[PDB]
Amino acid sequence: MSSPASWNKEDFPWSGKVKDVLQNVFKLQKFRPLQLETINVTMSGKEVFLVMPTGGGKSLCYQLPALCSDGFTLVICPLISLMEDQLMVLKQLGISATMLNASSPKEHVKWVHAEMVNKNSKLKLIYVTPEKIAKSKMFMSRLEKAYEARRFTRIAVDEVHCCSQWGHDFRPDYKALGILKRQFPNASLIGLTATATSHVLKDAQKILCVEKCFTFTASFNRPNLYYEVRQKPSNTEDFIEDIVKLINGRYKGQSGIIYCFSQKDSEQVTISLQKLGIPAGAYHANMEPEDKTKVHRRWAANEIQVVVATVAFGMGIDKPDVRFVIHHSMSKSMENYYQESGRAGRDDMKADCILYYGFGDIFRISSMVVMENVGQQKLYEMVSYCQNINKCRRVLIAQHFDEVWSPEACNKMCDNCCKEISFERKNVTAYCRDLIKILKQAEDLNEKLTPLKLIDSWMGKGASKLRVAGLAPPTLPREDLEKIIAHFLIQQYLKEDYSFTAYATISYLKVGPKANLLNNEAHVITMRVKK
Ligand SMILES: Nc1ncnc2c1ncn2[C@@H]1O[C@H](COP(=O)(O)OP(=O)(O)O)[C@@H](O)[C@H]1O
Ligand SMILES: [Mg+2]
Ligand SMILES: [Zn+2]
Repeated sequence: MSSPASWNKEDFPWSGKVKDVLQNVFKLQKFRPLQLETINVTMSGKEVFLVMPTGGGKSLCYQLPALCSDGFTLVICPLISLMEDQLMVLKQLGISATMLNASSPKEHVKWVHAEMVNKNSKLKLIYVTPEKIAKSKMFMSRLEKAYEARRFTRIAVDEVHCCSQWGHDFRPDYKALGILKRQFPNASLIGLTATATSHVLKDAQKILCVEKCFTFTASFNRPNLYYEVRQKPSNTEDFIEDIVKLINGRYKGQSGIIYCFSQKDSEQVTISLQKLGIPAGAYHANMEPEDKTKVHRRWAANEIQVVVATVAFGMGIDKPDVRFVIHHSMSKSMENYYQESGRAGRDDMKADCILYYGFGDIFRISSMVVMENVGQQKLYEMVSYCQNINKCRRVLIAQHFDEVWSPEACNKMCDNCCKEISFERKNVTAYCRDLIKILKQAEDLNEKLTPLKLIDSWMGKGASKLRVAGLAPPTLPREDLEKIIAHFLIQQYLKEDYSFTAYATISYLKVGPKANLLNNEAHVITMRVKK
């Protein structure tokens, strides 16, 4: 990645206008890190790639230059919901911008087509789907003339990782985008993404034919964020009571976000918060634009304290003063978790990131990500993070962001650095052999054991048929039995198997690949616990 220090200056020719447009049109007082550098590179007509976390402020880096340049900037965007999110903001600021998608009405397409070639048009930003480049003969016809008229002057590729089929949410239509820079070279190109992997970034640059490219990356470390993991109560009505007690005891009246696994969870959580006296409001990526705005302003007016989020792709939410982010369930991955929790403490004042870990969420999420070849591997990394008690949470998160994360000290800004505990290891070897005897007897009976069934059989309950004759129940509190089973799962003395029913995927436990090690009595399985 390039060094941006040589660009962090306000003595370029356009600096006076950029400063003007920032304060008087966008109503912002200061640039966030790498905003001015990226803007300066684009304004000199050079290619730049900006790696910046979600909610960092990447949009400004192509919106502002559009307003300080002639003609319009073409913004390639993967979803209509993202385009609408942008046009909502641009409308309130007084900026003329529009969008084009496959469904857009005849009257609107003819208007945009005319404005593109109209030398006197106010249109500064045209958002399109990659289908408008790949599969629309006429739009490319209007771009070629707009380039002829010196009006098509910049290209912005939002979520530029999508150009690589290695990067998440890849669109095949993004591979066609290389024609823009190749054939319309005087249009400068800026690529925005939150994903740091150098392989997806260098592949994207080849695809876009922009290999002569400045790459700027932000510090992904957010030192003002406090990371914490809490145990999730089995009873969901019990659970939201604890959430309300936590919000009232720590963040009374402060705005916050709650992330939920599902949309049904999202709205159920919303109404249970409203009944218990927390003004809440649900937000979803595919909501209609006029709904999204009301959630935002009601949030801004503090008519709703908490916004209940839905975590999957296309999130709107960002507010600068979010004091807490609660994850109702763990994320699908560490990379997802960092980004989602990262919406806290924009204002650079202290904010908390609360992750609620539940034994049952291991199998609920695992079953949902069956069709992602690495889904289970990424989820187990999240579980291991939840299970960790002896390491700084910031160290664990940083290991997923090698290139983009500073060694900078945590300074007691995570629960593991603040809690004054010591640890000891305990033997769990005989527990594992008990579980394997139960799982092989179930295998002899042609029976598949869910986690619930296995614990029951282990404790001496459930179907007598699945109980092993001589097994003495472990007589530990059920939460410790759950911690034991999850440890064996992550360590692969047990593994997950799946059943597909008419409406759901159901996870089952089976003997794991490392259980052979217990045939040698020398092998000892241990767990780290709190002393
Ligand atoms: N220099 C700045 N000062 C204050 N707020 C900013 C600045 N730049 C961006 N923002 C705000 O940050 C929020 C998220 O910006 P956005 O461009 O959506 O981030 P990204 O696209 O990187 O996810 C927006 O509400 C925007 O107004
Ligand atoms: Mg964005
Ligand atoms: Zn720490």
